[PDB]
Amino acid sequence: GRRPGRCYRLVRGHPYPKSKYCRGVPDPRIKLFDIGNRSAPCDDFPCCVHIVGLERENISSEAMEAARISINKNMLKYAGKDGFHVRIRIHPFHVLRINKMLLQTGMRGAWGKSYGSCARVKVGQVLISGRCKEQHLPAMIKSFRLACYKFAGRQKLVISNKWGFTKYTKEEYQQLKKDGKIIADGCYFKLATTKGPLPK
RNA sequence: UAGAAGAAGUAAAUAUGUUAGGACCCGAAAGAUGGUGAACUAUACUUGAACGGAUUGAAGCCGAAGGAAACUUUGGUGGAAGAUUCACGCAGUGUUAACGUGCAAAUUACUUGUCAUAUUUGAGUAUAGGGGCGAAAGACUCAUCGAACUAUCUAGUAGCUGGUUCCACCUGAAUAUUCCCUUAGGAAGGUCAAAGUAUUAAUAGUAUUGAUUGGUAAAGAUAAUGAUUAGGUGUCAACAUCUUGUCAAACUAUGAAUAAACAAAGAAGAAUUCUCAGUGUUAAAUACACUUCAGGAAUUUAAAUAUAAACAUACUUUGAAUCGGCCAAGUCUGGUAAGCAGGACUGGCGAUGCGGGAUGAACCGAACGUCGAGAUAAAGUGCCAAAAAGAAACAUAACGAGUACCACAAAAGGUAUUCAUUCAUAUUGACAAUAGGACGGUGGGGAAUGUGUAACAACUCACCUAUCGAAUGAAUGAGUCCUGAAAAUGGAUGGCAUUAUAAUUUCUUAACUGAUACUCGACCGUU
RNA sequence: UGAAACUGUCCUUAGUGCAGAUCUUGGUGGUAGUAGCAAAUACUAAGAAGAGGAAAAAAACAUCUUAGAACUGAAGAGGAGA
RNA sequence: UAAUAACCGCAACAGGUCUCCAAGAAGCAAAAUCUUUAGUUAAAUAGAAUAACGCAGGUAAGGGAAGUCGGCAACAUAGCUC
RNA sequence: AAUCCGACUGUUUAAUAAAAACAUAGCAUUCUGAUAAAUCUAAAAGGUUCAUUACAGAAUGUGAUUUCUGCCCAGUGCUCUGAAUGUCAAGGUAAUGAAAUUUACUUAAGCGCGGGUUAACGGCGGGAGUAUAUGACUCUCUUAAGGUAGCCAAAUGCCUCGUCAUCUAAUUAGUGACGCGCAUGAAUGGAUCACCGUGAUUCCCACUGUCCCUAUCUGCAAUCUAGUGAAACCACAGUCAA
RNA sequence: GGCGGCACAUCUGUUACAAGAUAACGCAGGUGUCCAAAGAUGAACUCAAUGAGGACAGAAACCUCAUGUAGAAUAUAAGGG
RNA sequence: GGGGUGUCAGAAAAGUUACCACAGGGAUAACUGGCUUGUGGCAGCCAAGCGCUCAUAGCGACGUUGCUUUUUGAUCCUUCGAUGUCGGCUCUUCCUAUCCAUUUCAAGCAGAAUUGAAAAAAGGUAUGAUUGUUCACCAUUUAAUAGGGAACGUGAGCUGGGUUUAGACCGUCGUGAGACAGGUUAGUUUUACCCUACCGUUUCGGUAGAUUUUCAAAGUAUUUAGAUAGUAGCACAACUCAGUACGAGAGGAACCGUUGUGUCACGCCACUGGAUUAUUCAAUUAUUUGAUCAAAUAGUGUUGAGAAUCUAACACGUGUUGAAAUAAUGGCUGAAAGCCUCUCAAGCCAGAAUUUCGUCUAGAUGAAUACUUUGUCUUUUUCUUGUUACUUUAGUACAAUUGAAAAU
RNA sequence: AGGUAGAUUACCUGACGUUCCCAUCUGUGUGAACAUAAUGGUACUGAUCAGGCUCUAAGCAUCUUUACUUCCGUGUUCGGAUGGGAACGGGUGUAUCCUACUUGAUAUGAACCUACC
RNA sequence: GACCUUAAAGGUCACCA
Repeated sequence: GRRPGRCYRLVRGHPYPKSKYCRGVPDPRIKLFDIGNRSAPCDDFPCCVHIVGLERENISSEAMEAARISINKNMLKYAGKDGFHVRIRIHPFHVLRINKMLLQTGMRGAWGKSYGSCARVKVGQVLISGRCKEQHLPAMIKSFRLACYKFAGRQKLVISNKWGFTKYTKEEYQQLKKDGKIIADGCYFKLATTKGPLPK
């Protein structure tokens, strides 16, 4: 017994996180947010696509979990386990409230109980991002379009011109990598700064 | 902290406000006091009246038969019973019949019950209102009873409902705050009116310049408190350390916009010079503080952001109504949501008509003495309906489109159509098509794609030549269209109607139409 | 039309202005020549009296007498009392 | 007068109000029904036509409560002798 | 043919309830020796039962007969033939003081203390083991007493249209059983029914316009006419869709 | 309306909108106290925690050094100091 | 200063009324309606899987987007000087989210029986036991025994079973009066004669442009006419097809044709049946005519037969009926796009219980004919039941140039 | 140059090393008395044998930190305003105001009174 | 659901229409 998704779609009220003032919150459905080869070096996957939300709306924890499973099954079948890395970039930090009514009931004197969790997203906010190789980019986009069928509102797919989750475009990263300003970190990069004490 | 400081009060007639009285008029259910009723009904007593026919057959008594006896069997007689029934009457079970402005303020018809001893009934008599009487229903006590009738207190009280009587003119509101046994109501106070003043240190819902205040929006997240996903490095955890992803109304370093409160020359429009006193601080003071920048005299002087303001400004007194509110939103909180509930700021409706939105308390323009002429506003120009012509496109083979608030439509899908972007082949020959080959080891121009033969075989496909001559193929975005698309009386772009529009989007033309608003003119009134 | 009192100005005074109160009292409409004038068996012919049965059937006619036909049915629609 | 007109109910109100006298038939019966003595034929108007819908009284083929809350209403049994 | 209620005859809410309600006989309890009990009255050589005298008077509950009325006196009543030195008034006594005043001691009922009484108001329990299920048996908690004899989805049972039979083709209805019974139960009377009832309920036979499914007959109206002739109601009025 | 609750006198944070004011039976909590010292003053000292040492002694007894912006304590709810 | 008012600017204060009363209230609940749609109902999009293989024959998880007002909620805008509050009975209409009949497409459709979907709302959709029931559950029958709206349709339409006053009983609660979405039983259902609507039925009025006297117009009468409005026929069974098609077998159809039945609608009185105050004919009980005859009375005494008239769900006839165009769908030719394609292109065909003609009923302005008239014309008076012609006093006009290509 | 008293209260702090001390300051010796504690460690008092070892002060560093500038960026947000577009959700255009975090460059103190050198 | 109590379990309320 779960309410229709249209009941809690619009972003209303101040953010209501789970804290010492909000007790009895059910555990969110989604627990894994990074899937695929989470340890792949920054140079293996140059590609990058995003799911960009075009609506200001609440996204429930169930919708994110359904999309996470949908991409996982489709991407494992297509690009294999060690050929993609998808990171979900929205967390269910906002807790919804439900005023259940049992005619022997109070009419309006009651404040709602905890009902679930949702992520208050806005316009132009990246929802899910993933990086892959050239040979898997068409297979990644296909699984990403199917993921958008589980969200509400309107979503747009963007093929970024930058590297795999970094902030430099593809040629800037390649130039900086060859100079030495980029140092691998297993799954990311560290910037070679010219600050701090000199070595011996 | 009242008073005095060269007295102001008093009397009478009005008006207004408070107060008491019937108290602006009409309105309770109630309470008390004194009387009248048992001709209706209730019960009781006295004295009278009224049982006709059937059914059944208790004691008591007699005959016959049997018996030692006790007694029994049988046939009669008798006529008891708060026994069974019919009738004169009476009641009121049913039709929930008739009637229901009736024959009748409780009756009529049939059916039903009952119809003499706890019976029916006449007259007399007794019991009276916090009383009587009750085989008990709060029943009856003159059509009046969970406390009769009648008159006085009494025009009882009402924070509640209804009504409240001539004209013109001028000004013109309220839902905050405090308290109440307060929440349908009052007093203090705010808003408003009328009277009466003061030459008036007594102007500002504004901007600018200058010095500030604050912690909202935003921002941050090994910056403090918390929440949370991973990845490196050092000594599988774990612990440190370096990055990464995402957050906070009851977290914060930083921190706007809008605002709040100052100053921009009133001991009376500045400044300087000279002289200068009383107290006190001070170690003592000529310093310093206050004393009309104590005081007094000379000289100079109207200067010191902008804008507006003399029917300006400051008011004083008396008093009315009012504190049920409602709507809108580039706002917020609870709620799934509401034409829901409650708030911050402002404008409105209430109190408000006029022109437009077909119609509408709030929407848009604009607020109104009586008129004439013109330019206009919102918005419109196929007809209803006053007013337009031209230009280009995406629409339109459909109850598609058509004046915001507003009276609805979503996700998704389409080798439907228009434009644009990206890539590939684009010719010396791409795609579509016609003709041919599409193979040997290998039962291993693709191990040959599919049809196909048990299978090789045959056909056919990718592919390659021949023929044929200008675009072709793929992806993505932005419009429009179609499906998605189902509700109950017959109907709603307002209707008719339009369809290279009379639809939609944008334009061109010193085009046009139109308000009680603007301008000019005349007249009425207020100041 | 009406046939004996009345008006204009200034002050004064007030039982001073009505469309509403289910207002009070009085009068009057539409409804409307409408709904009705239907329990109790029932009247008819000739004549008399009377203004009061006429008439192209105006089909009905109150009282009294006679005749016909009937009802109450003797716990009466009879004869008498409180 | 003593009441379907003299009393009480607003009245010439189908309500109410205490008594006496009491023929024949038939029958168990003062029952229902008819008649004699007495009373009356008028007791809130009639005439025509013979629609619907009614009020009051009835019947009905075949089936027999299937109707309905429910045999409500109506039908059905009915005296006397053995 | 049965079920429920009331034993019966009787009475009752004039004008929506005629009954299972009231009365009743029977049963039971309480007080009173009459100068009393009950009780009217402002008072009274006043009044009623009472012209009476416990087989009587007055106050109550249950409701014929049969069978039977279980346990509880803690709580609230009622009562005692009962205890004094707990608490208790006006008074009375005594002291100080100039006096009012103040202070101390002593006083009745009542309550408290103790007993009786339930046909006085009333009340009458839980939890766990244990012989394919049930649980005679046992343990344990603590009431004044733990609902006894009986009776039951009842005019009393929420769950519930309880479960099993029977009645029917078909049964939320009826009847017979079962009973951890929300919340039955003993003169607040328990169980039982013979006769009786214009009482409530179910089923058979017979009969039928209740019905299949309506037809038709009569009188009085309604219709039209002569005479006569109201009332309720009425802002103005009277075609629809959106 | 009743039952429930006290939003009825009253404090803190938040809703609350960076002056003041400020709603809901909005949210998270609190009061009817406690104290001859827990009032006044003077002086001395520095807290929580961590690391490293020291017989029994260890994860926790007592002692020492170092780091230690309050991460302790301040009667109480929360916020300030 | 203290003793306190906690309702804290501070009275001294227990209940119940179902026997109830008054001033008021939509400032405020119980019913409809209105906004919302949580909940109830229905419908979509993606595709993890099921479906022996196979995501999509048929389903569709994890998610997600809607519609409806047929449940109950949430609010308190209208009604408190009153909108009669459940169900059933009767009757009409409307919606489609369709149960049957008709036409099609799909299947894991061999046949039969089925399942999913489209056009389509013109026609049908039942009888009973229990319950006041809506709902439900059983037993039947049927082609099917679908779901809903109309002030939760419908009380001056009925009923009064339930709910919901006043009597009474039980159980639990309360010391008591009394309470009980606890049970049981008894309980008055008023008025249309007004306006409109609907159904029938009368009265008066009436349509403008022709002048070939073989003409034109008015009055009366008949014969016709048909803008518009309504609409009607459905369904089943039996024979044959045929034990055939199909299928290994088990089983097992359909088209044409023929013949009946049921219902609905319109009629009808011959045959069959029913009512019957022709109080017809006859009989007969009680009373009264002295008896016989002949009657009367008992509001139609009663019984048997009973013509006429009316009527049958009880008798019996007709609605078997024709053309064209269509919807969903299947196709033809054929581009766009050299090929393909039923056409989100032009152009055609077949295809429904569909639509329109044809047919049936009511019907407006009309037309023809017969007779009476008039021949430039009316107004106002006036006779008649009414109409036309007609009568009187006056005024007015007087034969002669208007107005046509069609199609694209 | 040093010391005492300060004002600004990190440009003044913290970590790592470094430089003099000639005066001054500090550290330094002692415990008899004032005074002090468990302890002459602290605080107290008396003193001058030694020392720049610490303190102090001055400077060093691609130093954490802190303080100004630019940039971030006219990007976030915001005051006013439609019969502007959208079914909503939200987001234009016009006249305007305009942050923050981060990053890069720079700085790591200035200044007042008294005495002594 | 609301109030109370115990070491999840009970107990009382859930009414006028």
